[PDB]
Amino acid sequence: SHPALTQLRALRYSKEIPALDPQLLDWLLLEDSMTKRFEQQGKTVSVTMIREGFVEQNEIPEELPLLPKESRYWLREILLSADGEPWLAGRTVVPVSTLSGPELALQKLGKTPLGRYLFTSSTLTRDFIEIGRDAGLWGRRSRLRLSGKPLLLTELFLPASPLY
Repeated sequence: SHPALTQLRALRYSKEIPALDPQLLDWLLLEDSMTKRFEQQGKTVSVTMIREGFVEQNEIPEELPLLPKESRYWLREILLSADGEPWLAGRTVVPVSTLSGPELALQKLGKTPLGRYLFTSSTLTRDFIEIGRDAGLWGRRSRLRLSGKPLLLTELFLPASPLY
């Protein structure tokens, strides 16, 4: 798709959280998407849609080992901008079994940027977070649970983002 997503997918992720400045850790460990924290930088946050649709296991090689093995998944890749400047690339993989109740909205976000603020009646927990780095750029990979149901979220922080 877009080179930022190719880069994101190839980062070598692990559960090692490096000994970074506390503010950088706070950014990387946030238990939510970056949408509202990026807005708090005094910016309007928007989504550039790179790809969205139902896919088979063959299109989620990175996420499959981390999710239930089933027939279909919703795959969403975006670039997230702040006042029109790209700050992050995001790739979300949602097993179709997770699409129930309020979580059905995960396949209907369109250009609405993901965040806990969209799920006012759902608990959000994180099974684990992995961190990776490539060409000076930090990325992270999380298995999240919304009302107990899994989804995979991988994010790459682009050069203009506030982490740098």
